[PDB]
Amino acid sequence: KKGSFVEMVDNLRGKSGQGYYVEMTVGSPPQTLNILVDTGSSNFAVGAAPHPFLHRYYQRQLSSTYRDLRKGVYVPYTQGKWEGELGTDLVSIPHGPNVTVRANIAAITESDKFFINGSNWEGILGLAYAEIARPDDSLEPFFDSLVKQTHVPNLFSLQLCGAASVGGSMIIGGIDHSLYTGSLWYTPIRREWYYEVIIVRVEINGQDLKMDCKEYNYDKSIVDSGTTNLRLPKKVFEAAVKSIKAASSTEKFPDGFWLGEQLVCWQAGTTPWNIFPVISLYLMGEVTNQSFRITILPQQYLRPVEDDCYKFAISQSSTGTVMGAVIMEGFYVVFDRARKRIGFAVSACHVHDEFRTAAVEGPFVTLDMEDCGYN
Ligand SMILES: CO[C@H](C)C(=O)N[C@@H](Cc1cccc(-c2nccs2)c1)[C@H](O)CN[C@H]1CC2(CCC2)Oc2ncc(CC(C)(C)C)cc21
Repeated sequence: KKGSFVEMVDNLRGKSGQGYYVEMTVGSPPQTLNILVDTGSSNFAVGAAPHPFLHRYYQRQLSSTYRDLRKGVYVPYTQGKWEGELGTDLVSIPHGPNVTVRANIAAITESDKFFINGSNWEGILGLAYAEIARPDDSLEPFFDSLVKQTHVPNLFSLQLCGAASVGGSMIIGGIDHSLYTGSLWYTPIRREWYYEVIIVRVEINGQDLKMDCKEYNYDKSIVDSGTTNLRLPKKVFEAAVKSIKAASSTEKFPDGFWLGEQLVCWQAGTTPWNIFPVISLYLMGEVTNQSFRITILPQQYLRPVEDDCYKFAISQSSTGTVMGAVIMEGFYVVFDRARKRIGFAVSACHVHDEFRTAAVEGPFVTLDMEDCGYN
């Protein structure tokens, strides 16, 4: 094992809609577990007690390197939650860098709507910053430990691929140039808590929504591999849905389809992709008055579920914009913590369309970009 980037290519798996996971080991001797990759939280936590949905769990008693921190912890996500006991142990990523680190681990003893029946993961790796860690920001997140204890550079990249089985790559400590095409375009990380960014403009089929750009970032915009959907603030959501409805009005949809509560189905291979618009999100750039855009295909926001059946993967939010897994899919996303920026490029595993392509394009000029941030 060398820790070379090729060794990390294709190291992610998942079941559709159930999250992307990476293989990790905890303890001595090493206990193998599959771990959800979550850029939207900052705690490393594993099942540590039997649960109807867990096929295996962390057995602290069998680890000679386990150290109790004698402190309890709970984490409330949007719907799911867990509580457990804090400890430290030795952690490796088999298809990752050739290193072992001692990291904080929350041993989950009780949970509510957290684990998923048949997901094949037993834990969560929160890759965001200490500021949002529980119980508080003194609990050092895994990636901070990794960088502090080793020579692994302070960055990682994610290539989330489509299809049902899903796959992808987490390149730890760098950028693998075989995984994307064209140029990487970078947006600043506004604040190190969530991976917070600033959207400066939104277009749907080349037509500007013409909203006050503050609305796009009310009350924040984040990049979150642990959230499935594109989530949009109420006002933006309504404008977007009105526009997508009108673009696709030649077709008949249930009312609860647009709410994400119903499926729409078409005769296998007759999905009318052309009637659903592309969405362009413009992100603040690296230089003065400069931005770039990422363009989202309808194949990203109509999520296939088991004729071809789809859920609407844009949902209303009262907690800000979330660029979830459906947005990240078909892009190569670089979380360059070292230079406080997030990079985007067209992925090698790009989502196909007959006549359109997901794109990352620039430079664009955009005045008063700082006004777009919510305060
Ligand atoms: C299900 O997705 C919902 C939106 C979700 O809560 N996902 C989790 C991670 C997680 C946890 C459990 C299961 C999953 C998945 N299920 C299916 C696929 S992934 C994912 C993800 O961490 C959410 N990130 C933000 C997403 C937001 C919305 C804006 C911030 O809400 C959150 N609220 C609380 C937390 C936990 C904190 C950091 C406060 C301790 C985080 C977040």
